[PDB]
Amino acid sequence: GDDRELAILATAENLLEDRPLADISVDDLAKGAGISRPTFYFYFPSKEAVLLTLLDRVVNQADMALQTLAENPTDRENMWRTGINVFFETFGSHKAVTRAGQAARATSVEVAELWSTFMQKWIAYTAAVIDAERDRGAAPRTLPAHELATALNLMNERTLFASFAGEQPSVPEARVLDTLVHIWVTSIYGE
Amino acid sequence: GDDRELAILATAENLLEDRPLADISVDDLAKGAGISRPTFYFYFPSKEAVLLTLLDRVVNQADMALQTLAENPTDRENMWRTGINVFFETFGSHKAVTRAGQAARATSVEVAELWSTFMQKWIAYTAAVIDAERDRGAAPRTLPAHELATALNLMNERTLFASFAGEQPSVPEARVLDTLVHIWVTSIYGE
Ligand SMILES: Cc1nc(-c2ccc(S(=O)(=O)NCCC(F)(F)F)cc2)cs1
Ligand SMILES: Cc1nc(-c2ccc(S(=O)(=O)NCCC(F)(F)F)cc2)cs1
Repeated sequence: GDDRELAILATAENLLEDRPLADISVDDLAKGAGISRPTFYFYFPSKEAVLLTLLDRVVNQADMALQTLAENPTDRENMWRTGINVFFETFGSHKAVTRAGQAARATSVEVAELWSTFMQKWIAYTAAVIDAERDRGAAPRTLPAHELATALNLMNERTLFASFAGEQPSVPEARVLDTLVHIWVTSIYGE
Repeated sequence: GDDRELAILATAENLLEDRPLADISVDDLAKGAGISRPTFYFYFPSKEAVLLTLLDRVVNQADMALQTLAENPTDRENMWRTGINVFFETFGSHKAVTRAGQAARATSVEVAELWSTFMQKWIAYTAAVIDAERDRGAAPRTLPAHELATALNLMNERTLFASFAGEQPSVPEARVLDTLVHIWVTSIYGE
């Protein structure tokens, strides 16, 4: 059962579409995966270790997609658009996992640190590119890169997830990407 | 005891500096306010009704401060700076209440709706001013005002509270205001 592990993971993702993690139990994941509950414990310490793995696969997948863009070099607006779209698509394709993993930041120290580690990495990378662009004479030296990048990344976290969750207020899903790209391009190039 | 009510409210604010709401009990608020626990229930249904009132006073105070600016009319960068500073100062002066009321959005429907109501109001107001400025020929017609205003407000929510809570990553408290003002001015006036 690496089969059975993937089965447990797919079952968690499906059930998370319909209800929160506190509304799902181990017996539910077990049943769904076609195995007994003690068999479940061979794979995962708990429900929450399931969410953590689901979350970790989605963030790593966003992160790899971001590496892929990085290694293969278009106008500046589009470059930023393609980077942001990595997150809109990756998380937009896994809304139940995104939403539930963001809620679990409050109550799980491993979820909080997983998210926190990848944010620092995403911010460091955004700043490196901002700085690169300043090195080339294409963007002006205004805010420190690393502070500008931190506010931009935290914006996208809040706005993407608000859109995906249908929160009031939020930008409509169909408008969210253009909205973010406009703010990134004007703040990075203006000033 | 409107005295006793204010005493209960001050005691909650002080204890929230040192620990979370789940670490505070009614007997703690009672004791702190110099009254018995059944006397506490005359004032508040629960601990959480206390947080809700504390939160509601801070948001209304931010909101009034924002009305005050509105009724008395300086350059555009500074106008935005003064608006954002209302939030940085108001919430910055009540960090324990801010932080705990943001955590309570997850688990309390009244806290969620209080926050949600004032966000719609803050966004509607930001858009009205963006649109005004477009009417005068001072800002270009780029994004729809109301979508640009929504992403900007959600940015400030996430970034201010991350700074106040010392989160990793976050912008340093001493840099957060300039960081936000730069992004607001370039995105509203650029493109
Ligand atoms: C072309 C480039 N894009 C990025 C880039 C980095 C991070 C983000 S993000 O803000 O949207 N990711 C962090 C917030 C999240 F993950 F919640 F979306 C967008 C583009 C770096 S270089
Ligand atoms: C000069 C003007 N400023 C505003 C203004 C409205 C809202 C905000 S906010 O984004 O910082 N408030 C909402 C987010 C919060 F409350 F969490 F800070 C800042 C300025 C409207 S007109």
